Amino acid sequence: SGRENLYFQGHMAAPARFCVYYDGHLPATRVLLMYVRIGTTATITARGHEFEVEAKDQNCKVILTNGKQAPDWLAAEPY
Repeated sequence: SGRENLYFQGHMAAPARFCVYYDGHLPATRVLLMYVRIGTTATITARGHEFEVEAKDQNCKVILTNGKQAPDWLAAEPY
């Protein structure tokens, strides 16, 4: 916009505040695992595996603490 001196302010704090993890990607068959607070890490335990995940994004893009991406069967929906 050229020199339009808008005072920048990202006034939002995400519409999602939790993430709902499920076992399965299919919207009917996906089994509720647990809710995770966006802004924190959580250990999901499924299939005998522990997944330390970080709910970092409002899209509930699940990235694990070592930089791993989540299994395809591990679903997360923005809550």
